[PDB]
Amino acid sequence: ALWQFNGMIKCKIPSSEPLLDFNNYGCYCGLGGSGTPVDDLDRCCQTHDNCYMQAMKLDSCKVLVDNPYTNNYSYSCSNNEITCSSENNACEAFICNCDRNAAICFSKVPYNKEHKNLDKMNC
Ligand SMILES: COc1ccc(C(=O)O)cc1
Ligand SMILES: [Ca+2]
Ligand SMILES: [Ca+2]
Ligand SMILES: [Ca+2]
Ligand SMILES: [Cl-]
Repeated sequence: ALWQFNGMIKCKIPSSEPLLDFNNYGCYCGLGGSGTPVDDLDRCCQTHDNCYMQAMKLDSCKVLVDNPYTNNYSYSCSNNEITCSSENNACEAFICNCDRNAAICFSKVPYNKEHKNLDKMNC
């Protein structure tokens, strides 16, 4: 769920408030997304968006009313390392992986404040 994704990013980037720093950034960070990614961070979000799209296609996810943003899963942060729990069932495990990959991606790319709250017209 969104709450866990926020926690994951904080696990890799201790100085950030994810929902404020990464939400509505570029053409893909935030609900929806299209066009050419504006930078590498935006590309991290594009990959995350695709991962969520793939999740919704899974048979295991289609039996659930929850979507990637509302489906709670289990994970832990320890020594700034993210671990998706083996107790996650198929659908939540996939989503956990999507989130973990994006959290790590965010931590390895530059942040360009200029792209915050970017106009969806540039997309
Ligand atoms: C808290 O950070 C994010 C970043 C990207 C997205 C998204 O692309 O939907 C959602 C939350
Ligand atoms: Ca998005
Ligand atoms: Ca769940
Ligand atoms: Ca366009
Ligand atoms: Cl990790």
